Order: sequence, then C-alpha cells, then structure tokens
Amino acid sequence: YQLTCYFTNWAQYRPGLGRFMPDDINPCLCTHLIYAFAGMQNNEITTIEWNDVTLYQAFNGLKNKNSQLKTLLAIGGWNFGTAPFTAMVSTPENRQTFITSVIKFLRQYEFDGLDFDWEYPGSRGSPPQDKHLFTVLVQEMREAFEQEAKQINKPRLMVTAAVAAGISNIQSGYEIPQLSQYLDYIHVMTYDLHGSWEGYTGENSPLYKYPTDTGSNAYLNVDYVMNYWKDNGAPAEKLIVGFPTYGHNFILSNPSNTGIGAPTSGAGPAGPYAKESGIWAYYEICTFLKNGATQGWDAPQEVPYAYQGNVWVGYDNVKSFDIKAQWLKHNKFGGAMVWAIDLDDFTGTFCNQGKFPLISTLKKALGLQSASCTAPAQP
Repeated sequence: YQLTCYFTNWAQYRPGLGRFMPDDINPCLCTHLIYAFAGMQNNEITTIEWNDVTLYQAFNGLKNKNSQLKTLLAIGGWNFGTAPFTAMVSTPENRQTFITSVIKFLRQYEFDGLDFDWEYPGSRGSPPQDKHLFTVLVQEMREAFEQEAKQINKPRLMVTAAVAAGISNIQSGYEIPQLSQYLDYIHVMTYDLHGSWEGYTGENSPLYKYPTDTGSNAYLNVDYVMNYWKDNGAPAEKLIVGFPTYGHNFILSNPSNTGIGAPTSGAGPAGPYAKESGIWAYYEICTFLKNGATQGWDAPQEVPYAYQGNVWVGYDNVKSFDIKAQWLKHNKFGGAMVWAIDLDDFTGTFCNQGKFPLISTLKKALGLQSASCTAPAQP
C-alpha cells in the first residue's frame, strides 16, 4: 500500500508549537511526500513563497534517510483558481512550454514527480472544454516524462492528480477511463464532505451515509465516492483514499440539539494555530477535548464528533482512521493520502497519543515496511 502525505508551505507561519518545517517530517512515516503548492507565471511552473527553494532542499533531503521515499511537487490549490490552468491547456504550444518548465524544475530541485491540484477542470470558473483538455495535458506530460527518462538515463518522473469527491464536479471534470491510463496515482479528496456552509452539522469525512441521507446527500461519504471512481474507469490500485487530519466546526443554533443535521448559525471559530475559519487541526481538537468537550460517536458513519456549549466539531481520530484504513484494504484500494502532515499532532504534546498519532495509525494499518530507513555505523 501507499501512504502519501501532503506538506503545506504555509505551515511555517504558525506560532509556537504550530510551526511546521520540512525537517519536522519523520522520513520513515510516509511512502510519498507531496509539497503544496507551486504556482505559475507565463505558462511556466514557479515557487510561491519567498523561501520555497530552501524548503525544497530540506524537503527532498529527507530522501537521504529513506531509500524508498519519493517526493512530488503539487501545482495549484484552492486560492490559485482555474484561470491559469485554463489558459495553459488552451493551446498545444502553451502545454509544451509548461511541460518543459516542469521537467526542468523537478530535476533542478530533486523532486520525483508532479501532482496536479487543479480544483477543478469543468467547474469553479473553468469552462466545459477543460474536462477533455486535462486528459490531453496529462497524456502529454506522461509522454514527455517517458521520453526524458531515456534522454537522461534515469527513472521516469511521476505524474499524479488530486481529484474531486463531489459527484457533479467529477462528472463535469474528468474523462475517467482515459485519464486513469496516464496518471500514476489518483488522490481522491474525500474530505470537506460537509461544513457550516450547509447550515447544519455534518461530518468532514464520513465512511458511510447517515441513515437519513437521501438523494444527492447519499453521495457524501467515502464509500460512495471511492466506488464511483472505481465503477467508472479508475483502477483500484491507482485510487488513493483521502484522509483528513483536521475537522470542521460549527456554531449550534440550539445548544440542546447536538446530533448530525442539527441547525447551525455559522462556522465555528478558527483556532490560534492554523487560524482557518470553520476548521481545527487535529491537535487543536485535542485542546477542545482537554477543556471538557463531550465526545460523541456517529456510529452509522464511523466517525467521532464533539461539542461544548454552542460549539460543535466533526472530525477524525485514531479509531476512525483505523476503521477506514481497514475498509480501504478490504476494497483493495492503492492506499491512503493525508491532508495534511502538519495538521496531525506532530509534537505529540496536544493529544497524549505519541508523535503523529493519526498518520502512525495509517502506517501500522497499511503494514508499511521500514527497512529502507536503515542507518549504518558510519558518521
């Protein structure tokens, strides 16, 4: 199995124990590491943070300690939008320029591949033609990677993509059978399945539907989404299940109603570390529990939740991660991916469950080897 962990280049800005740098990553924890995010200028891949080059060097340096660890650079993200991707894929000449820039960039900084994080072709501003042009882009990238490998006599660079979990976004975004022939791995973003934007409580990454889920709401679970991709042309082994190391919080409209689907009046507060509205990192949730929050188990969906007064959070813990990991194995998917490594309790000081409690759970459940992390009696 694969265990793919996203590192985010903005985690450096968090105060105190929240600060997360490339050197805070245990090199023997994950099989793949992905750096989020790279940008684009004039159809060419670029850095986004002032210190990205320094972070790239530390990030890819981790491979010195693990001979099987592979690294990828993710281009795009939420804030990036769709416009630059639309313009870049619009002509073969722009695509070649991008592809050439990517090969050069990845080889210069010592990455093993590229992860596409276009959110999304065919939606969120992106016109209908982008669905097919994404396939074409990925086809050409794979081909150029294949050719470059023979030119410089090294293993091929990898090409992967993070993809939508929403059914309508999936249907307007991807030509699944053809796209799946070119991508090495498909990172399905099976999280943010519910949030305060809906106006009622719901789980971030529920494994199964809630008993009252009808119609399109019945699609908002890991089980349905992963099976949709499988049934429509993506090889099980290439499909990687999305695991969130954070949850979404809510303000309860009525503190006496604390169930799934209880009315909410807005996003819960951003925490002092991640400072993201309606979101708490797992370690931020542990603080919430330490302050006496009532723990609930959403049994039909196999995920926890917690509440204190008018604040409610839906999230994932060790139990839910293990349950979904076991599920993943029963259904023969390629492994798990994690958003994000810097959101787990990496210090081990918040949750009293060891360092990286959530990602350690996945390493154990997926039976990852550690022989490649060996270190000799040489100084």
